[PDB]
Amino acid sequence: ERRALRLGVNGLPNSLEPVNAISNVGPRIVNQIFDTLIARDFFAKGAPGNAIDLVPALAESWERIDEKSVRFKLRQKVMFHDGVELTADDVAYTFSSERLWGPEAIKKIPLGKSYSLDFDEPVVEDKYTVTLRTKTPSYLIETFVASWMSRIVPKEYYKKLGAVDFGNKPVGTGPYKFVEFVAGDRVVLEANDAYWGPKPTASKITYQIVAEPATRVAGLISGEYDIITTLTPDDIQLINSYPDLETRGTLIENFHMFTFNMNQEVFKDKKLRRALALAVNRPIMVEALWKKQASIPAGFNFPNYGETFDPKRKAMEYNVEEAKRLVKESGYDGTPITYHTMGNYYANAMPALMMMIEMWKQIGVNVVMKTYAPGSFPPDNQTWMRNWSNGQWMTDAYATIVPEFGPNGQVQKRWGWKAPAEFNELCQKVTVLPNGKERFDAYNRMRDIFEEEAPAVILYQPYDVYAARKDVHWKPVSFEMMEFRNNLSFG
Ligand SMILES: *O[C@@H]1[C@@H](CO)O[C@@](CO)(O[C@H]2O[C@H](CO)[C@@H](O)[C@H](O)[C@H]2O)[C@H]1O
Ligand SMILES: *OP(=O)(O)O[C@@H]1[C@@H](O)[C@@H](O)CO[C@@H]1O
Repeated sequence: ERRALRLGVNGLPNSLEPVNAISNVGPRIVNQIFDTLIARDFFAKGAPGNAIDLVPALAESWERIDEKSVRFKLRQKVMFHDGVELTADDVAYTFSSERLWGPEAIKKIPLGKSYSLDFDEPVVEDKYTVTLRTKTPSYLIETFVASWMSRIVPKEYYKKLGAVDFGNKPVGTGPYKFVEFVAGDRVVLEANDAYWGPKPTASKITYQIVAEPATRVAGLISGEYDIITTLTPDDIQLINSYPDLETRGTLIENFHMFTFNMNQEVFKDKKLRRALALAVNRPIMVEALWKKQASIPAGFNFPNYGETFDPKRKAMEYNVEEAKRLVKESGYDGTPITYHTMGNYYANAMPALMMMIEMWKQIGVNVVMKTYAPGSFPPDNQTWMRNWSNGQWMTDAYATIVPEFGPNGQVQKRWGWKAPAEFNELCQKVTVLPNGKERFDAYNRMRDIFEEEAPAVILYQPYDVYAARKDVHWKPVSFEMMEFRNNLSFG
């Protein structure tokens, strides 16, 4: 039989419902269970896992009709794992008001509306033809449909179970099907030999949580795991000393950050947020912890934005004396401020925090670490500072500044950021404008306001480091996922 793949992972999602699984740890599992209409081919034209090319997947072809609609022709006789044939009805349900973006969808997918485009209801023309559309102009439908928002779920099965139970017993069209989920311990998938695309090359995949990275490394060295995730560049020398192991790393389209609970009195105003931001010496963290491999962006601005990336933008500010003055002007009294982290779910989370605590002591702010267990996120009102990350999930600047930090987003609605009205007006403008000078300048003004307000502080794009047995052939992609289609072989 084919070899079973054993992965030692940093964490596991709380649900395998594909939108609710959006996180650093969910896509590497839900990418196997499900498919999208259009897939990003990271290896197109020989690229080393960072190509942006969009290719047919569950849609054999597609055509943009106008500024707000795209018609998809579906591949025929594709089956879900439970035997049901994929049709336009499943695709329409996936992108419906009911399941995803309407007010009724909040109880199934809490972030569905905030992360979605301004969709109108899909139009089904026939069993294999469906149009996705927006109420207002959107040139983002194709990048949205290739993203992690857009894995296709089975309508009747999903409605029968509901989103919570579906998340514990998922059914998709992908190359691996669900076996078991032991919350906070493992996920096991098995080969779907009825798959429509490249046939699965592992017989089974096990995602085993190993929360401590030292234990994870020891497990690779002992022969317990084939691939391990979420290492730091500081682990590269030891792993690569073993002739039968190696590291495989890449910059990913994600940024690490810290952010604030702006419902808390000390963070309602921008002054102390800005003071903490101005004291972070990012290049010294990149040198000390990342062996130079992480990348520090010029604001909320990344190359994968394409036409809305600004390569002439100045670096984010670093000014210890201005930071000291802001601490004084804020009235901060020396009381300790907590910073919550789920151990090293993020690579270098605790080492980075320890360095930042020292940087903050030098401006007169006392920050203390508080840890929380995998899957035990604290009550919001017990949090002040916390770490987070955002995957830059479109080939456009809309994500993640608008979905996360916009007026309909969680940073304003849940976490209390009182954004300037100008910022929210610009979010609405960029959503509907085509690319050009106006949209480009609007994102730059949004970036400036973001730095002025500091609702979050961007640290860097991580250099994502995996380690693997040399006899397990698999290349990383420039995103917070693992791809095995035509990218997994043994021997
Ligand atoms: O970025 C993660 C975000 C995603 O919603 O929530 C956090 C908060 O700790 O993680 C939680 O959700 C993911 C996905 O279900 C789980 O894997 C974590 O264990 C859980 O804490 C962010 O890390
Ligand atoms: O795993 P985590 O950083 O919490 O996941 C984020 C998610 O919360 C959203 O911001 C999109 O980017 C990541 O997956």
